[PDB]
Amino acid sequence: MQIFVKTLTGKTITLEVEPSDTIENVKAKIQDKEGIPPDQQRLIFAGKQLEDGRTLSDYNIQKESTLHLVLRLRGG
Repeated sequence: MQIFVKTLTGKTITLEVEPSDTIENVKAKIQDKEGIPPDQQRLIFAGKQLEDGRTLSDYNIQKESTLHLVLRLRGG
């Protein structure tokens, strides 16, 4: 499937992944592309922090809205 990643700078970039994919994975993707370390960033979805070891599938059932990820920065 696919997911939309909303950066803090106001930029939007789509990500291709599998529902059985882990978070650490989706992270490794965004990292490699934006050079952002999982430490300086926090993943927020539906007001719930993504577990460093869960699958999107768990987050697929709880499809309250559409697939959109908000990137939070520790700085500022």
